[PDB]
Amino acid sequence: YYLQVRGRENFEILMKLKESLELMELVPQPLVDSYRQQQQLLQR
Amino acid sequence: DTYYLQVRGRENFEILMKLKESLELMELVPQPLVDSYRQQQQLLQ
Amino acid sequence: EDTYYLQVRGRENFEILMKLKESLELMELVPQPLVDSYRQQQQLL
Amino acid sequence: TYYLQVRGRENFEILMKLKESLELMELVPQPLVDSYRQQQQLL
Repeated sequence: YYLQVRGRENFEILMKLKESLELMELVPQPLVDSYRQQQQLLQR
Repeated sequence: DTYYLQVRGRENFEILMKLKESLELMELVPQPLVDSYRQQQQLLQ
Repeated sequence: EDTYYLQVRGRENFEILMKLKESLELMELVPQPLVDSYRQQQQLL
Repeated sequence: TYYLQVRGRENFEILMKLKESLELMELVPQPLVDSYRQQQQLL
C-alpha cells in the first residue's frame, strides 16, 4: 500500500514506524511470544 | 512539502494511516492549546 | 475516554511514542468541521 | 524504562502495537536489518 503525508518530521516518524512494523516480522515467534508474556506483567 | 511512503501488510497500512491522520490533524490545533496541553502532561508523566 | 498506562524501554522509543500519544490526544481538540474538510481532502489526495 | 499515560482504548492499542514493533526491532540481527534496508533501496 502507498501513503502520502504532509510534513518532513511526520514523514520521518512514519518511516521509522513502517520499518519497525516490517522488521519485527523477522523476529522468531518464540521471542515475540516471550516479549508479549513480559507485557502482561507491565500493562493491563 | 508532501512525502510518499510504501508499506507491506494491510494491518501495517491501517495503523500507519491512523497515525498519519493524527499527525496531520494535530497541525490544525491552534498553538495555544498545544502549549497548555503539554504543560499539563508534565504532572502525568 | 479511559486512562491507560504503558511502559517503554529506550529513550528514543519513548520519545517517538510520546509524539504519537500527543498527536492522538490533540486531534480531539480540532473542531469537527476542520476534521471533515481534512477527510474530504484526503479522499482526493 | 519510561512510562506514559494515554486517554482512550483505541489509542492505547495503537501505541501498544508500535511499542511492540519498536522494542522487538532491536532483536533483529544487524546484518538482517542492513539487508532489509538494502532491499528498500534496491527495490
